[PDB]
Amino acid sequence: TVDLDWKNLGFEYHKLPFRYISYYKDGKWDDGKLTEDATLHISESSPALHYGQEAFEGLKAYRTKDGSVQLFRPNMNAERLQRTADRLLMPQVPTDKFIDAAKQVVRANEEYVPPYGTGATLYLRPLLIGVGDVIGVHPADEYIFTIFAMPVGNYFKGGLAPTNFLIQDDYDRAAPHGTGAAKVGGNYAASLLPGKVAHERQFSDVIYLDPATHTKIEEVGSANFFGITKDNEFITPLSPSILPSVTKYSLLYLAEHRFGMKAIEGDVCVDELDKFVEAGACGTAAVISPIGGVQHGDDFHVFYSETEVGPVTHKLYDELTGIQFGDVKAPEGWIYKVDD
Amino acid sequence: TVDLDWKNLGFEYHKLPFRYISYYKDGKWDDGKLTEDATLHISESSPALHYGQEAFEGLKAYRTKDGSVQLFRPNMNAERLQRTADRLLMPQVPTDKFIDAAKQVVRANEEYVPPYGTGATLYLRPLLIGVGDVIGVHPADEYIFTIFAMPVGNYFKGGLAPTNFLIQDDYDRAAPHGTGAAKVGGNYAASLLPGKVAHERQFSDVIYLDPATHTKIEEVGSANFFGITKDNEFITPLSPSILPSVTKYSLLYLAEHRFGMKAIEGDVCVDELDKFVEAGACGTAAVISPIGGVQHGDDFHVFYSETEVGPVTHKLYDELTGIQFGDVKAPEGWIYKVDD
Repeated sequence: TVDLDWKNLGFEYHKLPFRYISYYKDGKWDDGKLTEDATLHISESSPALHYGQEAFEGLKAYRTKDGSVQLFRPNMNAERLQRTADRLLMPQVPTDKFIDAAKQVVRANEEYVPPYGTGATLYLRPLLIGVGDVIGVHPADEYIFTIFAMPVGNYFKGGLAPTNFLIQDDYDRAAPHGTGAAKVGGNYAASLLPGKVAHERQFSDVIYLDPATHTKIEEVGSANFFGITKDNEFITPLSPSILPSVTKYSLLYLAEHRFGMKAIEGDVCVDELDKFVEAGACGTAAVISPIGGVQHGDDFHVFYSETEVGPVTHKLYDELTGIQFGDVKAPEGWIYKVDD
Repeated sequence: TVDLDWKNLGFEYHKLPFRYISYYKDGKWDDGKLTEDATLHISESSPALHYGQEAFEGLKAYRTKDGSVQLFRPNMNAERLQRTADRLLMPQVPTDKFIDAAKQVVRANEEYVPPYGTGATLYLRPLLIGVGDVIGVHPADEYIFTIFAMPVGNYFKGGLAPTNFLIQDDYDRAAPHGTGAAKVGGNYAASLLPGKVAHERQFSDVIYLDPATHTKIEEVGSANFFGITKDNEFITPLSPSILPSVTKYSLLYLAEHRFGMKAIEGDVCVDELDKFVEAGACGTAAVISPIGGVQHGDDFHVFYSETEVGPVTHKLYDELTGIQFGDVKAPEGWIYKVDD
């Protein structure tokens, strides 16, 4: 481990010594290599730049109590990137290629994986882009797959803390039959302006509703929503317009198999918020972001507290992060040791 | 003029000797320069690549009968790019900067502006992208504005010809409150898969309906729809989810001021297609693409003919292209001579 202000990293870009890069040409991926060049050199006519033919992932490497480093369910990120690629007519990066590449980046930059137990991690950003020359709208025939990395902070140093979110019905991050279930730049571009709107009213982010009818919750910025009912059920939105987070599936799994809770993907109506005794957002970067209150029109709805975080949220957070950092026994197949 | 197969260019990328490029840093655009480098060198963490923070324009330079070259309403492209930038939180490229840059590119590559009268033109592709380093979703603070060029063919060598289009209701190119009215890559990425679907059924492209209700026509691929009624009215869809083409406004204008037609932006219901004696798509690349028939569910609706093109479409096409190539007197303020 080098000497960085580990606890006070936030979540931002750092230029680390090595990234992985692989080129797709003539219907094939090359084997990939590590490069020291953090600048991409791509045609002015690259479809990633003109026609949004781009996708990314996000996953973390965690240092454990004995010093060894591990990935958490990177097979799930690979499969999500494959579905995202299909939607945008990009060639898939196979799961074994993806996971191997991720490991190569962690190993090559292992001294940047923060010490146990800062709660800090090495964040990996895989990126898949259409390059080469295309002027009429059409998929590329050349692609780049790259994974670069940066250390990121806990974000909950001081413990879990609630923040407030805004439902703002005159913005959609995705269409009903658009690219919402694909991790692509286009969805994020649409979120820039509503994000700014939320921020200027002192909310963390916007909670988006279903684009067809605007009556059901879709997601919290780029993260998934979950609610806990009085009968200790875990409920998260299910829509074909929603990005399915690895964190959400993991929480679904742990809620059931560790806590004996009914854990389902169902619709969550904005008119039934009192159904939930606790609520939060979940995702790789976020882990769990407890929701204090949600603003919708005139109304400000507080699930549990504006200052404290609920017991069930606490329990799920402790168990998920424990597994990720290796302090709690993992479900079968979830942990991928970086030196294996 | 150099020696290229002018009539048989299609619409595709060519690497010409010079492009314009200008960088935005510290809240300011530089003055711009011409460069011979057709490769962009941008951070692996550029928001254009991760968060779809990108926009483009398209406009043509036309050689006239005396050999001089001119642009057609590039002020309109500049203003559209400004609105597109606002939507994606990118700094605006001022109209005078935009038009001057376009002229510099035409002049620097003037020998690639096809001869009169091939019907071929020099296509300009301005591109505005967020670059520099950003990992959490957020606008860039560094931007590139570049304009590169390529000669493109008539596409209607053989005269205007109708093609068929498909309405396919399980895809949206944009959300009701998304980025549809902004010329950004995200909209085009969403169109890749439905485009492929259309093409494999031997249709030119998809006609998209309004994403909320799917009862009104939005646009024809990336081009605008227009219909002509039996009472010689020109009607084109108006939605806040539609990209407003310069060609559409120009056709609206000419229909009224040259042909004495009522010319309006109104809704066009998919259940009232018999309202139209002729229909087409309009845009910079397309000019006018006459629509033969439209497939919707079981039904194939032919407005005028599957093989011939209607008289009113012909008249509008002749007048618009005449103005663009300088053979017909222009409305005030439309033509921008490249050496002025």
